[PDB]
Amino acid sequence: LRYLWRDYLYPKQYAWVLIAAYVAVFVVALVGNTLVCLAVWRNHHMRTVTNYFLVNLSLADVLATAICLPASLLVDITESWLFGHALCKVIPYLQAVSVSVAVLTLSFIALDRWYAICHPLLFKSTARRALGSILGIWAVSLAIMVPQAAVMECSSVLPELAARTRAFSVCDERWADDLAPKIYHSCFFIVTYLAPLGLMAMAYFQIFRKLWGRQIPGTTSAEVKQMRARRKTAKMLMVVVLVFALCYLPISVLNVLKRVFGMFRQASDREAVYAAFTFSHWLVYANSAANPIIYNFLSGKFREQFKAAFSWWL
Ligand SMILES: CCCCCCCC/C=C\CCCCCCCC(=O)O[C@H](COC(=O)CCCCCCCCCCCCCCC)COP(=O)(O)OC[C@@H](O)CO
Ligand SMILES: COc1ccc(-n2nccn2)c(C(=O)N2CCC[C@@]2(C)c2nc3ccc(Cl)c(C)c3[nH]2)c1
Ligand SMILES: CCCCCCCCS[C@@H]1O[C@H](CO)[C@@H](O)[C@H](O)[C@H]1O
Ligand SMILES: CCCCCCCCS[C@@H]1O[C@H](CO)[C@@H](O)[C@H](O)[C@H]1O
Ligand SMILES: CCCCCCCCS[C@@H]1O[C@H](CO)[C@@H](O)[C@H](O)[C@H]1O
Ligand SMILES: CCCCCCCCS[C@@H]1O[C@H](CO)[C@@H](O)[C@H](O)[C@H]1O
Ligand SMILES: CCCCCCCCS[C@@H]1O[C@H](CO)[C@@H](O)[C@H](O)[C@H]1O
Ligand SMILES: CCCCCCCCS[C@@H]1O[C@H](CO)[C@@H](O)[C@H](O)[C@H]1O
Repeated sequence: LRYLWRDYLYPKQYAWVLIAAYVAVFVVALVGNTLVCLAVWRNHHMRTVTNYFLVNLSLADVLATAICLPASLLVDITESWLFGHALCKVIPYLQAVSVSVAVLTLSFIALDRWYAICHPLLFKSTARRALGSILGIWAVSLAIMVPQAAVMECSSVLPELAARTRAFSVCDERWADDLAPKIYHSCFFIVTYLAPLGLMAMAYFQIFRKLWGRQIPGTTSAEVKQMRARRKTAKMLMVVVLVFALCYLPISVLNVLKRVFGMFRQASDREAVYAAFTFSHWLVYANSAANPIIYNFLSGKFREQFKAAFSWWL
């Protein structure tokens, strides 16, 4: 009486809205993140340790936007994998790498700020060390997401059907046992979301208490200027971390409930579940669009470069 899987199989009633949201995010993130790289290239005064990490973040974001976003939209619209076995492993792999790169870049920004502000003369923070750390971030991210690429498999509902069309193919994780996905997704959630964001929250709170706390009696002019500039960057970075945690919260929670707790298997609520996952996928991409916008409103330096770029191209 209520089984209409094919009516929504081709297009969904919210399908156009999803296409518009995806395209809007695609354009904004590509232009904006390119502007983040070009701003840091243009202004030599902005080539700081934090800003070097921020374009690393913009590189990770551009990787996911250019390659993963188009594929994700297609998957969410058609509920089928039309790009073959190799890309079934590559595109989810690149998304996993992009997530790792982003969270570790934010972790290293928080760590730099925390040692710079709360434990000042222990570690030396140079832009050369920052480029070394950026290389390390990619090395780690590329290595640790190989298991994810290994588990991805493209499969059609009826195996001889894959020989005629890709229309009934599906890209998903293939797990030999019930326990392995539970351990894997528990570790994926903790390592790429919970633990780094918990640690970053505590770091930014300590940074906040030092920057907005008890002023040391009789500070110099140069010390108050240092504090004011650090307050500007800290305010922005806390917004970037908060937006990241908000964007990634739905999909992280959803995947945990699905993979660790075995939820959303029930056929009664399929439609609702698919809506939830679809939206969750989108804001992952929405975050890539949001970061340049954040810099425009909270960094006068970034705003200046963006204004100049808009004047040049318009
Ligand atoms: C390796 C892979 C991941 C990548 C990791 C990279 C991440 C790197 C990012 C930032 C580095 C900065 C570290 C932050 C420093 C931690 C700051 C901190 O300890 O928080 C305090 C209290 O909070 C407290 O309730 C302490 C209890 C913590 C609350 C427990 C909730 C779990 C959070 C879940 C997080 C997982 C933890 C991971 C550990 C390995 C603040 O108050 P308060 O000024 O009084 O202190 C006085 C103090 O000097 C005590 O002598
Ligand atoms: C469209 O599906 C997505 C989009 C974003 C995702 N995501 N963003 C942040 C965290 N997870 C996920 C997702 O849950 N996971 C869990 C492990 C593998 C990973 C990262 C994955 N990335 C993908 C990228 C594109 C495509 Cl097309 C598929 C099928 C992907 N699967 C799925
Ligand atoms: C100018 C008026 C246009 C009317 C044409 C409408 C096209 C509907 S086709 C119909 O769509 C369903 C899903 O949308 C599927 O269940 C069926 O397989 C398919 O046959
Ligand atoms: C959405 C952005 C992702 C890029 C998608 C572009 C389509 C690539 S075609 C693809 O090339 C692969 C070569 O290895 C094979 O899997 C198949 O022969 C073929 O179908
Ligand atoms: C009962 C299920 C219906 C299966 C029949 C669909 C016929 C295949 S059409 C089409 O043939 C093209 C040739 O170029 C390929 O490129 C595509 O993969 C495929 O989509
Ligand atoms: C000695 C170290 C061996 C390292 C090899 C990885 C651990 C194997 S577990 C097993 O691997 C399958 C592949 O067959 C996955 O698809 C399953 O989900 C998973 O349960
Ligand atoms: C070397 C590779 C190791 C991969 C892990 C082994 C796969 C078997 S998991 C299996 O799952 C059940 C719950 O699903 C548990 O009750 C059992 O105790 C356990 O035996
Ligand atoms: C003899 C009775 C048979 C029991 C089989 C043991 C299976 C326990 S797996 C366990 O299931 C939870 C669901 O509540 C998940 O949350 C956990 O992550 C996961 O580790």
